[PDB]
Amino acid sequence: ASESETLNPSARIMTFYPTMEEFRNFSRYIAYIESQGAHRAGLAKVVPPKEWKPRASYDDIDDLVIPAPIQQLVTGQSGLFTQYNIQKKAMTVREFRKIANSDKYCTPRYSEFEELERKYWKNLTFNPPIYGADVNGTLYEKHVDEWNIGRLRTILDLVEKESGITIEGVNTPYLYFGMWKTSFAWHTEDMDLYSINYLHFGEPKSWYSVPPEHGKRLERLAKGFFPGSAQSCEAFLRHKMTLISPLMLKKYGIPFDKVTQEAGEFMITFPYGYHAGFNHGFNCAESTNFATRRWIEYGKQAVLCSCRKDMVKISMDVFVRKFQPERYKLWKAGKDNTVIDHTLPTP
Ligand SMILES: O=C(O)CCC(=O)C(=O)O
Ligand SMILES: [Fe+2]
Ligand SMILES: [Zn+2]
Repeated sequence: ASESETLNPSARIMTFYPTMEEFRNFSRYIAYIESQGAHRAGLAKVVPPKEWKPRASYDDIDDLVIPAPIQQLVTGQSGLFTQYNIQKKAMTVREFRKIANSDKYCTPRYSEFEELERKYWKNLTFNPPIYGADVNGTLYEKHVDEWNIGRLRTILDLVEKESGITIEGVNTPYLYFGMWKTSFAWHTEDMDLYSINYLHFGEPKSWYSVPPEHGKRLERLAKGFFPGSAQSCEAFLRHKMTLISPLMLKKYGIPFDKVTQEAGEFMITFPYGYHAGFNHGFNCAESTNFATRRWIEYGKQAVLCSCRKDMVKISMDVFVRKFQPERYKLWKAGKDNTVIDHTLPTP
């Protein structure tokens, strides 16, 4: 009954191994994994067919510039933290790996991941690392026509197509150079879109994910822990400064799953899927957001941050008009009360 329960309501993070055949059509494969219930978990992993490479070699990049490197200062205790960013000033990749590999900032010795995870939550407030994040650019070679983050050809393109508007990292690619203990705070994508992340090379990147079905519960918990922030902004978590350990989530009955991403692997986050994580050591990742028809409803109801007057806000008008014409008049009159079903796929 009700195909919904494909990912047997465990909303567990799933992993897929597509054939070069299925791997060719991006939009098609996303709809395919959703039919398998992958979206339930909010996060999913996709291993590319062995004979697939986005770039020949990553030897020719030490000269690449990281214009706005960031030092991450974390403050907090017993599972709850706030991350403050500090703009250092441009440096080259070559300069970055130096620091990343120095014993001052290199990965510690460990056996099992569970061990590396414990060390992360124990020392994240010590030795503020540097993260070469939000660097505009791609590392894909022009000919690569499979899963090219620079041109996925999803309907998110309608934004550019329609208004010429470009949003860095959103409808354009971003590169992330990290090192041990650099992390990304709990958050959903801008406008609750999907995101794709490819780990070009280096040490792993571990992820935590909360089923979108339970996203609202995570928010209530976060609100209770950071009441001051919750009042200064509707969606304070969008500030991407809040870190919450797996133990705190377990303690408060907030369902979640964890997964470690390795070089050459893709990660996909789904609409309203809250996620967070950290890098094991020196590595490089590329990402951008994308949309699907199933995303439209989420886009229409995404709660945006109010305080900051430079936050990402996309006009939904073109999507409702083109894919939901029968409801355009009603929506536009601010009286479309559609409820979202997080289990339902993109027919
Ligand atoms: O790599 C990071 O620090 C964040 C990546 C991310 O947020 C994403 O891929 O959606
Ligand atoms: Fe994200
Ligand atoms: Zn805000």
